[PDB]
Amino acid sequence: PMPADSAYGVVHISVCNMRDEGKFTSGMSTQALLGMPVKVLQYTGWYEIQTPDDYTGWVHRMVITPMSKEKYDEWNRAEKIVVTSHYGFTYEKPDDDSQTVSDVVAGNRLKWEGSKGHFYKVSYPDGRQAYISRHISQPESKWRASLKQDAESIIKTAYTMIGIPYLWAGTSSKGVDCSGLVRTVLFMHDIIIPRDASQQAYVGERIEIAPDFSNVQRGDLVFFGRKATADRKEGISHVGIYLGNKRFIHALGDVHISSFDPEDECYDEFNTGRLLFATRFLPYINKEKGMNTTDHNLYYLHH
Amino acid sequence: RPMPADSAYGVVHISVCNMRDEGKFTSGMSTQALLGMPVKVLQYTGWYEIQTPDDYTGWVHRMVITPMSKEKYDEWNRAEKIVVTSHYGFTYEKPDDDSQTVSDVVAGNRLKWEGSKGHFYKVSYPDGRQAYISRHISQPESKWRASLKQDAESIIKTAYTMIGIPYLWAGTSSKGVDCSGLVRTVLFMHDIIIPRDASQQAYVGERIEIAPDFSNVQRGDLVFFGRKATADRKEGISHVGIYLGNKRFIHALGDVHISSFDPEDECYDEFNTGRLLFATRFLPYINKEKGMNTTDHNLYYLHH
Ligand SMILES: [Cl-]
Ligand SMILES: [Cl-]
Ligand SMILES: [Cl-]
Ligand SMILES: [Cl-]
Repeated sequence: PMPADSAYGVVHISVCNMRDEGKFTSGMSTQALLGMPVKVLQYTGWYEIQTPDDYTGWVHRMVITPMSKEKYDEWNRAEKIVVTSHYGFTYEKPDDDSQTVSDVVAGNRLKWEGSKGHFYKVSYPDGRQAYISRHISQPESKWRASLKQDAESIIKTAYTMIGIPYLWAGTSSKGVDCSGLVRTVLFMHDIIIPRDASQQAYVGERIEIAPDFSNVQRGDLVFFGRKATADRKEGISHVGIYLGNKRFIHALGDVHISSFDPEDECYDEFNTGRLLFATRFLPYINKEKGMNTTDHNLYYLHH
Repeated sequence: RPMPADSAYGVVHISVCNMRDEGKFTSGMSTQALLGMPVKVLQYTGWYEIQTPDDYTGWVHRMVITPMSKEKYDEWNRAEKIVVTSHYGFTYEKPDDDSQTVSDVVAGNRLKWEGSKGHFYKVSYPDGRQAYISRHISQPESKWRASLKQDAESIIKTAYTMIGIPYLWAGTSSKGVDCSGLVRTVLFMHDIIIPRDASQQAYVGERIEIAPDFSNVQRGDLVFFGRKATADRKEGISHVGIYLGNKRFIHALGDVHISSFDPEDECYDEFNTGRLLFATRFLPYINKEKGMNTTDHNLYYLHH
């Protein structure tokens, strides 16, 4: 049903806000990043789009660049500059005292157009030209080659997000919700998993937590909610990343460390009482439906 | 009914908090408040209903504000602050930007000044966390107040540093702004507070009936858009921008960008030009009219 020239799109602002309906007065459901490819499902004045995690939501028409399959594939083939710092800006000139073009957040990706001084020349999906510092970003080839995707590397990135505010449906370094924290940290390591905590709970290996937590490893996810009964199936309401020694990092009010041990000052009584199970998912990236890297994700590739 | 004395007041203790229509995440965001900002606590249901220094009300989760007695609130407000002047940054556990971070910060954040070390200021949060913040992204409140420029040129200079920042409905920080939130974010970096909604900003300051050639509109005036008044219906305000002169204006729509009323300009905005209603001159009337003030003249920041 979508015309051929607008069946695809690329986000062209640092962070766009996908909503339940095509209006600002509807709840935000997730967020997409600068340079991210999307499928365009419908147009009503707003676009209904589908992100590479298969999540759907609505955005204002001015935040995405609609494209033909040919132009979309061309965008995806071009080597990117990947933003690696949480926050920064792009500039009109290779000088950070020059006029800015936009803010950027980690995970943003722009087309690499060249180099001048300490900057990379970049272009936006809409056609804007800018310069970005080599100290906050790096070429996609270089970045992919040095990428670490182990539990220790992912936990190191999670600690750089401590104190960042909680934001319902937040999916960027600007602000995150419980499942959005997991997604933001993983995207900085080129990984995509399902958006909702209820869907993250059923990917990877389910771990039945031992009373002393001896079978839970660093990098496992911990899930919270309503325990299953004979009459009702379990309900997932929250998620965190396990750090070992009965501690976990999560987003609640802000990103912070909590504990299942009442000796710890950061003991979280409410969530300890609602702990259901853990999941081991990092060994199964690109080995199970819904868990992949962007160079294995069909939204980023011709098909 | 008033709150218990120990929770009648509060201070935001995260960089940006998200105030909603109701005490639940599945209600729309209405505005945002910043780290160190004093608030009045109206009720508690598991969430707090709070009132910010622009008299706007909204709901926040209990974990993002520090509730206080009037005595502790006045003590927080009296303490000289470190004012964050850069759009984005972080605080650290040590006076070293390679050390563990405590939180992100945004411009307009204010923390209690606790000393100095190397290139850092020692600071404390309303909840009690201690950190270090670079002198290159922040400054002591006394020095900041003394060097502050609140003229149209200085305010436009700040607005240009926000170009390309995303639009966010109810966005009221450097992270993302709506049309009226852009005006408020830029003004707060100049110590100024005006009403939150575009429909309330439209009726403060002097109303300017725009001349066809825009010869009576000045840089720093606000431009308002919406539905023109008819004999049966009063005007409706739907959008706002900041006038830059030469028939150009800066506004938040999709992102922060410059648009023009002139069809000869590359950035001509046909839709918004057709719905332009009037302008307002408000910068001469700060602290001279209800709803427009500076934080050292705002009663939420002072004992009363
Ligand atoms: Cl929120
Ligand atoms: Cl829970
Ligand atoms: Cl929005
Ligand atoms: Cl309009």
